[PDB]
Amino acid sequence: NVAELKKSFNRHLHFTLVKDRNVATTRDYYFALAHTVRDHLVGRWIRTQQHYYDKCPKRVYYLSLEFYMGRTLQNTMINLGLQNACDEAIYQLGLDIEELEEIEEDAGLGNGGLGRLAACFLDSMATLGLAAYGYGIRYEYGIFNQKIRDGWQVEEADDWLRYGNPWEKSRPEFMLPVHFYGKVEHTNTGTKWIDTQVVLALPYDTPVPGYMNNTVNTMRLWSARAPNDFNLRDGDYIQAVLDRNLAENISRVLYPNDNFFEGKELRLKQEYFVVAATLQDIIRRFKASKFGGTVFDAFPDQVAIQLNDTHPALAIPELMRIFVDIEKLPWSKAWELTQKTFAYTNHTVLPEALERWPVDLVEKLLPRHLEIIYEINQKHLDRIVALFPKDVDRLRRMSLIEEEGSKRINMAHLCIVGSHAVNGVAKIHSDIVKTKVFKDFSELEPDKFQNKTNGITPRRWLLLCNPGLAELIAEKIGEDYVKDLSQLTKLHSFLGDDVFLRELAKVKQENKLKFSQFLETEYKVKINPSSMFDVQVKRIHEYKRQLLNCLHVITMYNRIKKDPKKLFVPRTVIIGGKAAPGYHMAKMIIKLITSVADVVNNDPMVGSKLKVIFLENYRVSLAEKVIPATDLSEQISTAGTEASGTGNMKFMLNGALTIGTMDGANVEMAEEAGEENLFIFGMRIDDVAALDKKGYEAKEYYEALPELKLVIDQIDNGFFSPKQPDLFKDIINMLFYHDRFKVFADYEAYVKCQDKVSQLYMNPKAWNTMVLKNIAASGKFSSDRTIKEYAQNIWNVEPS
Amino acid sequence: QISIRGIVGVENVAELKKSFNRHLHFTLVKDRNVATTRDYYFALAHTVRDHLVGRWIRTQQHYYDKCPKRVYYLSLEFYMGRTLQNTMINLGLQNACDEAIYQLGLDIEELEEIEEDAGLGNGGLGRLAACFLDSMATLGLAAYGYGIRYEYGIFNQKIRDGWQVEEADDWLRYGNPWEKSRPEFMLPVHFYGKVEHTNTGTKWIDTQVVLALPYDTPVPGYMNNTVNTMRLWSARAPNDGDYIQAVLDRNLAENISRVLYPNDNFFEGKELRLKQEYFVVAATLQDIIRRFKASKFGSTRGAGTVFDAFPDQVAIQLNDTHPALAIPELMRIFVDIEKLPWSKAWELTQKTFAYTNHTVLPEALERWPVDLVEKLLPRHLEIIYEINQKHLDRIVALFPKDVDRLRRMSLIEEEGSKRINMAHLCIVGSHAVNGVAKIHSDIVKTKVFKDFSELEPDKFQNKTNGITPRRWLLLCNPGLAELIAEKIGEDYVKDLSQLTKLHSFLGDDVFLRELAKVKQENKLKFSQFLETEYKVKINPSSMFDVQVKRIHEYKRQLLNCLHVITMYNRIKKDPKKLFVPRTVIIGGKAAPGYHMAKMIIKLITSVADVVNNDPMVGSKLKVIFLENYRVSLAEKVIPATDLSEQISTAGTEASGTGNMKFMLNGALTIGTMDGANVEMAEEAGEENLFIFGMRIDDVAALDKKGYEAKEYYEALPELKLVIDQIDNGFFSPKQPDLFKDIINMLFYHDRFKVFADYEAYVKCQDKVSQLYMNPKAWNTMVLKNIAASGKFSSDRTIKEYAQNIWNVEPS
Ligand SMILES: Cc1cccc(Cl)c1NC(=O)Nc1cc2ccccc2cc1C(=O)N[C@H](C(=O)O)c1ccccc1
Ligand SMILES: Cc1cccc(Cl)c1NC(=O)Nc1cc2ccccc2cc1C(=O)N[C@H](C(=O)O)c1ccccc1
Ligand SMILES: *Cc1c(COP(=O)(O)O)cnc(C)c1O
Ligand SMILES: *Cc1c(COP(=O)(O)O)cnc(C)c1O
Ligand SMILES: CC(=O)N[C@@H]1O[C@H](CO)[C@@H](O)[C@H](O)[C@H]1O
Ligand SMILES: CC(=O)N[C@@H]1O[C@H](CO)[C@@H](O)[C@H](O)[C@H]1O
Ligand SMILES: Cn1c(=O)c2c(ncn2C)n(C)c1=O
Ligand SMILES: Cn1c(=O)c2c(ncn2C)n(C)c1=O
Repeated sequence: NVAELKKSFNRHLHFTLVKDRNVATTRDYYFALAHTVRDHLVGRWIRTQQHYYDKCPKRVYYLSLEFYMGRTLQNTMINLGLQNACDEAIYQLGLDIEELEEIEEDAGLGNGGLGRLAACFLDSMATLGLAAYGYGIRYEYGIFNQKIRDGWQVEEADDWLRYGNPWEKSRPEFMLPVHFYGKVEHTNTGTKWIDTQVVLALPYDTPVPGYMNNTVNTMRLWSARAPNDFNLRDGDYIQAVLDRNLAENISRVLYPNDNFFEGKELRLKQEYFVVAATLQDIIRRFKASKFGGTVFDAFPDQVAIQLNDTHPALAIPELMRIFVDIEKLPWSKAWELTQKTFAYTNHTVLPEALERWPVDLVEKLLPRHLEIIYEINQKHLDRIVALFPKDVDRLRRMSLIEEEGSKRINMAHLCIVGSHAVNGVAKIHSDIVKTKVFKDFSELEPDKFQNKTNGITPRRWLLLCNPGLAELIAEKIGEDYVKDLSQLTKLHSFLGDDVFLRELAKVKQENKLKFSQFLETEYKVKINPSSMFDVQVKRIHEYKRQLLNCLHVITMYNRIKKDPKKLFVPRTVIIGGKAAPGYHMAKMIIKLITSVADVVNNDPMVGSKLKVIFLENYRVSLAEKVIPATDLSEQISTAGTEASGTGNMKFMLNGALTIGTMDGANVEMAEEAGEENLFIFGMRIDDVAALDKKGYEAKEYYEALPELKLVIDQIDNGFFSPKQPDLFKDIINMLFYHDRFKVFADYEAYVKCQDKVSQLYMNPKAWNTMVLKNIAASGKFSSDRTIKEYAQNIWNVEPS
Repeated sequence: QISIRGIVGVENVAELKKSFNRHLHFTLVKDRNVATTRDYYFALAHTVRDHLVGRWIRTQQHYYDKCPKRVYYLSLEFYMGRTLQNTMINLGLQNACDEAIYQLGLDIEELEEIEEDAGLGNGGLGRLAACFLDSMATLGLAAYGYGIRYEYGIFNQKIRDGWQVEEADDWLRYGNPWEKSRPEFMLPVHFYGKVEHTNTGTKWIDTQVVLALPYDTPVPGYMNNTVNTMRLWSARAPNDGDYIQAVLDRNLAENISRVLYPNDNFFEGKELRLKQEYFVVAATLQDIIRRFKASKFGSTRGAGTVFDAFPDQVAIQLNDTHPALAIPELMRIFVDIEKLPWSKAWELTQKTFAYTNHTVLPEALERWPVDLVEKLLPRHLEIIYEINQKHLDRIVALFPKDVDRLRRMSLIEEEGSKRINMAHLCIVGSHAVNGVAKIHSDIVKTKVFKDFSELEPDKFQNKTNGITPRRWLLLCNPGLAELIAEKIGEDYVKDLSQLTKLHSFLGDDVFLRELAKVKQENKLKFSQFLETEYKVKINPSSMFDVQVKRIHEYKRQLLNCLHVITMYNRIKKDPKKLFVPRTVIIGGKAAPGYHMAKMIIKLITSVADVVNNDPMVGSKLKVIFLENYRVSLAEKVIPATDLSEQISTAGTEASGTGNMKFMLNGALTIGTMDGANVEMAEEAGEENLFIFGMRIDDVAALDKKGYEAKEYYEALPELKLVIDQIDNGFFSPKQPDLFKDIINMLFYHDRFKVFADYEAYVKCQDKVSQLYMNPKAWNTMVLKNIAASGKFSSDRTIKEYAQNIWNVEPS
């Protein structure tokens, strides 16, 4: 097999890259290897499509505006069982596979957790043999490349397709028209949506290999193209051709907002674009099937469509439009079938994230969908009036339309009424969703609302990113854990095995040494090998409280400066993440962190006790490097704000201990591992509510806590910005008068908890014993467990 | 060519079938149960490209190892057409691929018809570049084509309510299996900014950057081991406000390579066009210099790289003035970047460049406003001014008392808005200037650039155009190619002058019938196409009378239309009188902004409607406006043609190349003594062409006298009738005034003297009809045309450029 891989590599270099080795580039070698690897899954890819056609399993369609896929080469090698043989083949060719792997651009087609969940799910669904396709947009530009210039974030275009993508296949044959604008006529042959502008949707297919099985599923991503046909309704010829750019702009760039709604028309076009192309494709495949007594009675027995957040909410009225206006089904039948087809996953309760589209905007762009939405709402409110004749406010609360001045469509409400199942993403969150946020809806339909706790794939997030740990675990308990991560509980038998604990520590140490080389190469800071790696990587947000971590960094710095001879447990503090470009406070927080880092790293009285890195361009491939090197994972969102989290799970699986609040899935991590094996601190959700009731006065904490006062005064008075002493005035103002996330209220408990972490870190046996308990309890957080639950309780499909 | 018989030939076919199936599977990722005809086309295309990779690599190695002098053909246009069949033929793989595809149960014609034209040109100029690439590869020259990878080539033409409409030519929609992107050779191109004159010298600063990403297409020689390269540049925004809008605004940089300017023989001074011209020049020159420095002739001294040997290792041909900015750009690189003394840099520049002039029509001449150039390319304006100053200083020295000569010879047109005469820039910056046919090159030398050729009497040359006999005989007319080979062997393909051996069959009635049979087969096949696309019943015994070329006043499709109406009126006047039946086909694109050309199309379609539907005419006369004329369609209609219409006003068509294609493929020519028509008459004998009308001196005499169109209208009853019908609404009854603009032009503003050639043209046409009634005489004349067409091989043309301009040797 090694010999044939080398032969295949050389054939691709020659015929595919059209290069003699004398003038080949590193990129050429990457592409030759990529093609060699892709070739190994084509047979199963084709045979999987045949199998689904032949056997007609119910299909699952995961519809998302985001797929945060990272790099594909190593993941594909691992899932096909080819990694070791490819490593050896490339070595024999006089190359280094790790160098080739670094050439590949991330498919950064998402913002954070939501998009990464979609990615993990694809992997899990393929590994479980489900007839599942991911449907999304092939953005020409993904999440921006982040650079730091003078300590500030600057954005560069993520031109990930510049040199091509060997992991996609365009299928222009399957191109479909999407309509916009136009007008509606209610004719005696049905409602017609006419005089529209057309944009074509060209699909690109990327293979999704199951881990060591026969399944290769598909991620189909749509790209926007201008139509070619002359219309009699049709100026400068050259400008007309250039203006084709306007249609093509629909798939140009991912909106870089994490947990934040921006009601831009282009974003609405993206949402409808993906929905319209996807539903047409699904219906085409259904009609071509052996199920293709009218045509669509079997549709929800053959089709499940999962809505990833409310971003593809328009799928609901689009399916109704197709059923009623095109296929001529009665409204009642169409609506029955629609509800049985769709399920909706809610990912946040933060109000700034909620999608509320102005009715005037929807009327202009999608007049027929607005009609359909108004009719869904009418039939919905008619029911509520029937059940609660007197409750006028309940009608207001439950309407899909918010009438308060500027009328807006509540897309979450649309998703709830149009779906048979609604789930949150962690127990704490799903409860809030059910019993608070959508109380009025769950009361009327109790069985609709569910929980499906998030998860992560142990292929990318253990086998790939941490082969040392994966190997060590395999050596002790075999490799069944890869496909059933609950098998990690067997590691509990090795508590008290001191040789094993040393082996476990050595794996972490090797990871840290490797990541330290990266850090020294990229940042030219000298890393203390014996320091605790204290890491907070996630999107920059007020709710995630990178700011709270920064206060702790400054607290540590001041303690060292005040007592230089005192025992200090050394740390490398790493904070990274992107800020949404329009998010002013997040950008200020990045500048604060880089400003602190500059002072701390260059103070000769501090030296190797404490180094601070703002980790630039945080993304999936970089997550894979830092996570395995981490000792302490920071998961410190205000209680009630992080729906689940998944970075938390990645760190747990990779041998880090967690400092965190009782928020999102942190709560379930504590349940699985034991609360005493996490560093839990701070206000619980009820404590936060009590402070809201009483009223939050940040000044009181600043006055009462001397260490906080010095930290805040330093920030406020130019200690970290001597050339611009008032630089951080907006942060200070926010902290004292507009802090929705109560940073000062958790500061004391946070610092005391951090003190306990440092104490435990001085005791390697105790530390590593606690680590083992975390790894051994991490099995619940496999996305294979998550997908099995969706399959059984939402989609009604069986792993195969 | 590769055998399909015996042990080895069976294996050749077997390997091709295996490769096809491998590509369908691994490349297209399709089970045959779901494969489309397009999938099969791509699987074959990939297979065929695989078969030239070895030679392509070994060609590059050979040029590196032996360092022959390289020829770089720099053009804004490469009108390449389809590549699959051309490549199969040149590699000797057509028979084997045909057999493989047949054994797979597929129709290779259907697969071939899937391919989009690479329509990256407007007409003759762009197609000449394409023929040249084929010939340069066939002759083993170390030659690359350099151009722009337009996302959209020449628009697709449709006819709606009788008018041209344009659709975007989205030729890359399904991908291009021929090209290979080369990311690592990306180069920056600079725009705007300003010039700083400092202690360290002149710097061009504060510029905007656009990246140029090259894509390589293989250019296989006919039956040799050479595969040359066509490198086409694509514009990208650099890597490095509303964030979203900043990302969308990257479209502005990428717009530089978005679309081919669809003007044929017409200058439109648009800023985007100037950007295109600089883009291709800047990326190309950087790439050429990089290759030179990497070569065995690359060496460094105290200043750095010695460029002394540069013009011994590099020739750059400027296809028209479109890449004229190459001259000041090479000077900019030499002087500003490499720090060469101006004098030395200018000497090297002149020895490197040669310029081909393609037209003397004034509306075609590039004259860029200096203010536009100052804005976009401020350093190039400075360099152009300095070239002009030193140029005029020499003229002052030689002709101290001739002030008007300075005005005439300046690169700058000073009157009103100052403009740069790009032709003048090309002449002074080049060591050789050539026109494209004897008559044209003489006008260029002795009239248009008289002041320059007097000063430098050896600079000016002629290189008569040619066409490749691969695409334009072997490929498009296999029936004729086979017949010729049966009679005289297959050595004509590489030495087309061997066609004179066909004179052995003068008076051989068996051969003359064979020639007619080939034409008839072509006509029947093409008639099937016409009846599928058009509501017409084609008379299979009719003469196919064809005028296909871009729509222009100078090319006089309008004159042809007057003859069509004349024929119609004769039939109506005397329905029982004998009439030699014709199918009149006129085709070509109009530039979208060219009002008169668009009116002429509408006239032709309006006439067609009347003629085709008049029951008194019936099968005597049918008229077709052939839509979307382009290279692949030219390959179909040309071999089906009996009479080739080449009727430009004397002095206006620099050469023409359609004329040559028709001659090679067994049509007789009706034409004026213009461009290469004059040379076709020389080769075949003037008595074997239907030559008519004013010659160039007659046109000059009429200009001097003053042209009064109404005199012809009053003197020629048949013309009067035609014009009155057009003017009065006979061809536009629902809109009687529709053709007012055509009538006004013809009477008061006709620079091309349509009425002045009408009488001679119609009389000449009468002679054609008479000959067509005598198949033996007709086909005897055809034989004499085919037999004399050897001069018009572009292999002959390229050998002359090689010897007399580039100083390179066929290998
Ligand atoms: C087939 C082909 C066509 C165009 C360009 C390339 Cl890069 C390729 N591939 C390729 O293999 N090129 C060469 C192979 C060689 C093999 C042995 C010895 C020399 C070789 C040179 C090339 C080659 O194309 N070199 C390019 C060039 O001549 O354009 C060279 C390389 C680096 C900088 C400048 C030019
Ligand atoms: C690997 C792959 C992934 C996605 C799409 C395709 Cl077209 C391919 N290639 C492919 O060969 N697909 C199929 C092969 C089959 C072989 C035997 C029997 C049935 C097969 C079906 C497919 C296939 O993908 N068909 C598509 C589909 O299921 O998406 C089908 C075809 C035409 C209209 C609608 C759907
Ligand atoms: C896992 C992951 C996330 C989500 O992290 P959280 O801490 O749960 O917000 C975001 N970005 C990347 C690149 C990830 O891999
Ligand atoms: C050969 C050719 C031309 C040039 O034709 P002329 O009659 O010489 O102007 C123009 N267009 C196409 C498609 C051609 O093949
Ligand atoms: C709208 C949005 O991006 N929500 C995010 O979704 C992911 C995946 O469910 C959660 O882990 C995270 O807590 C939450 O902030
Ligand atoms: C500017 C331009 O396109 N000129 C054209 O060039 C071709 C190629 O030489 C000639 O055959 C033709 O007569 C001439 O009109
Ligand atoms: C105020 N604000 C923003 O303005 C913002 C954002 N994310 C993106 N943007 C622009 N978030 C989370 C936010 O709170
Ligand atoms: C007047 N005119 C035009 O306007 C024109 C053209 N070709 C393109 N355009 C726009 N020609 C040849 C022309 O003579």
